[PDB]
Amino acid sequence: TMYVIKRSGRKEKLDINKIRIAIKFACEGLNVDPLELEADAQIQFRDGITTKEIQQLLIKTAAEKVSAERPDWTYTAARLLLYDLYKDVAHLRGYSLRDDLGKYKPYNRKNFYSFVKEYVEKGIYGEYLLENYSEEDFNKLANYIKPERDLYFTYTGIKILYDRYLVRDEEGRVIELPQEMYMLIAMTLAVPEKPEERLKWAKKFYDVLSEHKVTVATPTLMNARRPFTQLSSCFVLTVDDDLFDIFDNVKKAGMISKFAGGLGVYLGKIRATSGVIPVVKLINDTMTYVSASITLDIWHKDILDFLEVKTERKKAHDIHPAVSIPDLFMKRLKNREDWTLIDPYWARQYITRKIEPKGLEDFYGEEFEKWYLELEENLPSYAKKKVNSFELWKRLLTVAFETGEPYIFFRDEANRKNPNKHTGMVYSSNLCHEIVQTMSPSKHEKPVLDPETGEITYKKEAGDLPVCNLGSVNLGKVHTEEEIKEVLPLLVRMLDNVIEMNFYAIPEAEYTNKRYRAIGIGVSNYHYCLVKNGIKWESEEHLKFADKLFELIAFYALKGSLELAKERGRYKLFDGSNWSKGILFGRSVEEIEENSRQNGNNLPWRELAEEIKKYGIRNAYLLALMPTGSTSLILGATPSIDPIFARFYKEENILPQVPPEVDRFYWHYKTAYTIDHEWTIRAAAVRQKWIDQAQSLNLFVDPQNIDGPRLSRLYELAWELGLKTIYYLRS
Amino acid sequence: MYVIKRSGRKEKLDINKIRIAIKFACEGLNVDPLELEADAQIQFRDGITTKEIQQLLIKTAAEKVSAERPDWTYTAARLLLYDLYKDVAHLRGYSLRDDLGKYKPYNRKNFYSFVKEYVEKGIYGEYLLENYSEEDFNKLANYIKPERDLYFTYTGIKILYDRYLVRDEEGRVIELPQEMYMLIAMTLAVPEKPEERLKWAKKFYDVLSEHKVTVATPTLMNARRPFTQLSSCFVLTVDDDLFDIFDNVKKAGMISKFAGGLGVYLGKIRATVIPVVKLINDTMTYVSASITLDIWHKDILDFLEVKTHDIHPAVSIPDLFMKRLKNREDWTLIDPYWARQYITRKIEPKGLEDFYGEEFEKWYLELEENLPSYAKKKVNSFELWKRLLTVAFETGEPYIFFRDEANRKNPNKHTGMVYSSNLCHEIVQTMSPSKHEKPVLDPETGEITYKKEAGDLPVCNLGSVNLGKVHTEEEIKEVLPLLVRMLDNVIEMNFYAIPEAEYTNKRYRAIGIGVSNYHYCLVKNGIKWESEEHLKFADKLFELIAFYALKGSLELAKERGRYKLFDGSNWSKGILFGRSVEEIEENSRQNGNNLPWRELAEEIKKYGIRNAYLLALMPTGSTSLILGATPSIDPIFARFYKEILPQVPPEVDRFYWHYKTAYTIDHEWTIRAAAVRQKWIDQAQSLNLFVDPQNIDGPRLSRLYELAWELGLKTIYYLRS
Ligand SMILES: Nc1ncnc2c1ncn2[C@@H]1O[C@H](COP(=O)(O)OP(=O)(O)OP(=O)(O)O)[C@@H](O)[C@H]1O
Ligand SMILES: Nc1ncnc2c1ncn2[C@@H]1O[C@H](COP(=O)(O)OP(=O)(O)OP(=O)(O)O)[C@@H](O)[C@H]1O
Ligand SMILES: Nc1ncnc2c1ncn2[C@@H]1O[C@H](COP(=O)(O)OP(=O)(O)OP(=O)(O)O)[C@@H](O)[C@H]1O
Ligand SMILES: Nc1ncnc2c1ncn2[C@@H]1O[C@H](COP(=O)(O)OP(=O)(O)OP(=O)(O)O)[C@@H](O)[C@H]1O
Ligand SMILES: [Mg+2]
Ligand SMILES: [Mg+2]
Repeated sequence: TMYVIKRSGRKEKLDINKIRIAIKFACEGLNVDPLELEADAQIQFRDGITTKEIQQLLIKTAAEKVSAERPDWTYTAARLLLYDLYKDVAHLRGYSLRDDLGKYKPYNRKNFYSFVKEYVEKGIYGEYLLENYSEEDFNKLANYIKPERDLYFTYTGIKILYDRYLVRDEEGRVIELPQEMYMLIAMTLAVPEKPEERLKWAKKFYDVLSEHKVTVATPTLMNARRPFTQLSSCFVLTVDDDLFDIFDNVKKAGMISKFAGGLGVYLGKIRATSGVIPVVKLINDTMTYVSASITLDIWHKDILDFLEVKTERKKAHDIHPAVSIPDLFMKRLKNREDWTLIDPYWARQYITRKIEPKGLEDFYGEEFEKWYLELEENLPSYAKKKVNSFELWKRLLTVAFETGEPYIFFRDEANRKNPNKHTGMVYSSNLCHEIVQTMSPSKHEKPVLDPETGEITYKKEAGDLPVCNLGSVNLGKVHTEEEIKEVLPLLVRMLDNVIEMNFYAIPEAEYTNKRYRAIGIGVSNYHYCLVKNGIKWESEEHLKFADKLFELIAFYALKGSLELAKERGRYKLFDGSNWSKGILFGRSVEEIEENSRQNGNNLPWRELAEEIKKYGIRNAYLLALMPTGSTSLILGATPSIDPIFARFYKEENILPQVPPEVDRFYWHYKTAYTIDHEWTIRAAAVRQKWIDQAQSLNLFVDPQNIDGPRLSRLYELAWELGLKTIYYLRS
Repeated sequence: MYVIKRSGRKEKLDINKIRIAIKFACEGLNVDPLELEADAQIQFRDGITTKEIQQLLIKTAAEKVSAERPDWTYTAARLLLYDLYKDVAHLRGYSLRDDLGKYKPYNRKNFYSFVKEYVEKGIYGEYLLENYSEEDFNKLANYIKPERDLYFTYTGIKILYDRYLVRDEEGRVIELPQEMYMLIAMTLAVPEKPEERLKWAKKFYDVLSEHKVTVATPTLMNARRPFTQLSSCFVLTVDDDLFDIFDNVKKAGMISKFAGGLGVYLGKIRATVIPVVKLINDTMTYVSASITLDIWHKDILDFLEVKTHDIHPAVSIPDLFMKRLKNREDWTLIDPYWARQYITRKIEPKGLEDFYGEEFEKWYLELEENLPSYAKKKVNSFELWKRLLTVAFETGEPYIFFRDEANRKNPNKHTGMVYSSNLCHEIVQTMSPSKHEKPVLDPETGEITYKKEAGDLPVCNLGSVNLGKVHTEEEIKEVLPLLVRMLDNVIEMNFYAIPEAEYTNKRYRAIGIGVSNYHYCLVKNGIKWESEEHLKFADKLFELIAFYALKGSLELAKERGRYKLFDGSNWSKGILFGRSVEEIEENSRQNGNNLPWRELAEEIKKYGIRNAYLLALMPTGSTSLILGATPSIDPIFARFYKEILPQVPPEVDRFYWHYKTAYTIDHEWTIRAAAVRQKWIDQAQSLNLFVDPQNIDGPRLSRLYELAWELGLKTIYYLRS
């Protein structure tokens, strides 16, 4: 007689029937063969095996079977893991998975209040949960949880969630279940709401999260619950040519990278050659000590050395370079003409003495060109350098092809579209290059010593430091007007609540968020949305459909922000904005109304333009298509606006990934490296008409299929059609 | 046939005018004017400029400087001085001739007009016109002694002319050496009571112009100007904390741009520290800093190998390590982070480094067993010791800090402790990190307000005594109190760039007095370096310097008030240089000085002293080249060498063989001599060791370092070869 070791030490006679039951529950409703997995378990059986070992084998074997031809094995693997998690957490919190009548209850509604209370008192959960909810509130919300929504998770979804999202105790054990996580996130985001409305909003937030219609960013997904509510995704720093500010921004970069991430740094003001790259080296070393973008204008004298940072004694391998390019450079490139490099220091002096200093970088477009033409002659030989446009352009694309960097920032279109151009301008984007928000450096005052006490007090006037508060819409489940009309206003509300509940580590961050209340709404499952609507990627139908879809998203994004303004008040800096003059996405309402008719949406854009002029909007910025990374893997969605990499592939920590309904739509899905990205860019240009910020546009090129002069044509077309950024260039 | 003059023009060559220039320059000096006259005949060419002729006489005279004919240096110096006088006279629009037609290099009448004009151009500071009347300037202008320019060697005046004499916007020298000294004295006299000011300006001018003392390089080139940067060095203490680490990185960058002499202690930082070392290095390059680490720190192996590139490593060594090295025993490396937690939870955290000596050993023995395997690392003492001396022999670094003797001798041990020294390793002053508070945003305005509680950040305010001219009790009794007063005035007139610097200087009022011409002082007193007579003479001399240093600080306390943190110090309990007055009184009798040490101990207990620290033998560098002195307490490198800057010891011809060069000396004597001096020095000494690869081996080099520790030295500096 063969034996098996159980959780409670002990020893029990092998029962083949109990393994059959576990497999049957896990395969229920799913297009798989339970007999196949039963056979594999017979082969994997060994006398004295632990019940824990048996469960780990069924999970792994099921995950090994995931394919483009049988994708449902992922759901079988996920459930087998879920059934193991339920048992672990039940034993840790001291309840049973059986009720009075002996039915299976993975979730314990009675335990919810006791559980959260205990781990609030251990410093794992934040105090604001007990302060803003009564025992009856907890009990009411515990009974609202829908345990059947755990059946929405792919194996990689729950595996990623289990590995670094589900909260753990001091000894590193998982304590909360997926639906408990979602409810606690909803409860955290509902705190800023009026006490008589709080439970009503917590239920709506829980619904839209648990049903996988929207997701909040990774920071919010793992911190909204905890004492330290770090909910911010990225920061954008502006550095003045000044020992004090340079070392101040180096400090912020170090503080940011320890606690948060997504750092972007503009060094275009810094003096030309110590120079600028010692400052780049200085930021690099703080990065290593504890994922940051550094931006430089393409006319900066040190640009040649800056492009070579990631590829002779002056390199930096922990930073991501980016290049701010004006229209004039692109105009020069057409006729293969020459390009004059300049030093900001001598450029600043000249302009400042020709009129609170003003450099060249403090102008864009029509004005910038006037100053540049005058500066490229009337400056002395020591503050200039002559180079060929095509020679520079060619070397950039060569580095881009080998390293993937640098990222591009088309500063002229970015600035003339900035709807808050009345409060300043924008010198760079963030790391992922979706953000376009007004920015400026902090100003310092001389410190003061009190000899009696020994305390020193220094003061600084806060500058505009864009924080990004991010979420995304699952286009798999939200693509109709009815679905968009419900969901977008709810996501706008959640992200405005994120700003109120965020723990601010940098004071300038708090100052900027309170004045602007900027948010970034993106999308996932874009490619799946096209395929199930029978739309080919490389077609006129793609461009026409993208136009129609992103019009709806923009309309109900503004509608949502308007309602918050009526209810909470407009953002402080609304008066003077493009919004306040009835200019939406840098276009007249007559232009939009004509676009609305061609799209077959026929939305009331004029009536909305009038209500925004009267009541304002709650948020200074709204839409930015960010790279969606871990949040789409949890949703089982295709990433952002990217075309899929493959119909099936893996990763390592095994994370097998298939697009939604890949078996049903096999050939309707076309992989990234097989697509002519002239279409990708035309499609992005159509979307850009309804996006106030930018898009993290990747380009996927095959060395065999693409050459030097064709790669140039893509980048040139991006500029021509009015894109503000380009992100990674993969191969 | 013809020569071009300053005023364009053309004049018939006159061989007599070159003879006169050479005669004035050789007057009273042991040289051959005919030799230099012959060389000038060879160097003559038709259409040569008078300027070119003068540059040739200067260079030729400098080329003749040797150990057998040193007076050529004075001939070269004077020929340069006569050129400087002409240049400055033409720039300020006066003549070198008076009413009767006598030679007047200095224009007493022009002094007020000159300084007034260049104050109004932003070259000289406003405090000069604010604290002195036209009659004051005129009185001090008439006190100047132009004959004191005859005290300069060629390298002395050449260094002074190149780096120190103030220049206008077009880069031309405007002030003469004696004008520089008077303007320095006038700047240091500003803090004095208006009815006493001129009296102190004349005394400061006298002691500077007569080359009896010098102030540090910063004071020598800035005391005169609007930006009075008079500080020589700073010592930073860094807490294991993002905010403080980046705060100290900012200070290091601010300090190195404007000042220098930086020292940084990183012994508190968490074990894998070198990313922080790399971070300090990059700020240094962006715009000469020491970094110190305890020898028990887990990252010490990687830290020793940093220089095998813009930083100078140093190692804090406790007694226990040296005790282990005797029996060739093992040495347990530790991480401060886990060491701090253990000690802190066993009772504002308290780490291992926050203890010394008797207490430190108790904690270390307990930490070396009861800690887990991940927070430890076992290594052999002799294996580590040997690798340190190997790097020291190849690179010259690391410098050494014997922290136990340093801390038990700290006379201000009641306000904290000392983790490291400065760059040059003469400084031993109480130090601590600044403590940070959470910033505050006013949403209505844009303004953020940050608070931090200032920590003890030692600034060093430095000068030195010329032992060539000040070695008797009568000379020391006059000069030392005057130098103490000048350095206390330096603290009042210093422009503070870092607020913690201002806070520390005002609380402690620490000063550092060193020496130059030590080797010359021994030789002219007929004392052999490698002898018992050296040890006996050093004892006697440094007793006198210490006694009249304390006397000087006492007088200032009676007059200006004791330093804020006096009460609780070793000074206030009558413990001088970590010894009882009965011990000192016995030492005073053996030295044949018989000084009233008990009476002084009592007066210090009653009235206090003005300065928290007094004595530190710093490397004397540029200031001794100006004085023509042998550097600090070092034995001379050579009887003659170049840097063209030809350098000879004083009276090298007269004392040729009595002078013994550095690489020929058994430095067992150097260390014994330093140990005797250390009994009368409250801080430390920048002790260099000069070893010949052929004459010394591995085990003998170890014996020197071991003996330094045994005899109670607090630091060792460069190891040259
Ligand atoms: N006697 C058995 N023979 C075969 N498989 C078994 C046996 N007992 C448990 N298993 C299997 O072990 C896996 C893990 O189940 P489970 O986590 O409930 O372990 P357990 O040891 O039965 O724990 P507990 O007694 O706490 O419920 C399941 O797939 C189950 O079918
Ligand atoms: N109704 C159900 N639906 C899905 N999974 C279930 C259900 N009932 C139990 N499970 C899961 O099946 C596994 C076995 O649980 P169960 O308590 O039945 O243990 P067993 O090993 O089958 O029996 P026993 O513990 O009595 O020896 C666990 O992972 C559990 O979460
Ligand atoms: N006619 C001359 N023949 C030879 N040497 C001369 C003659 N005139 C000047 N010198 C030499 O030139 C050197 C520099 O002299 P000085 O600085 O006085 O220059 P200068 O041209 O005479 O200027 P000034 O006339 O303004 O005094 C001296 O060594 C001096 O002997
Ligand atoms: N009494 C003196 N003692 C020392 N140096 C002197 C003396 N008189 C002049 N000199 C210096 O010697 C040089 C002589 O310059 P000065 O103009 O006096 O005469 P010169 O150049 O020989 O001839 P001339 O007067 O025709 O120009 C100058 O460098 C001057 O500073
Ligand atoms: Mg069981
Ligand atoms: Mg002349």
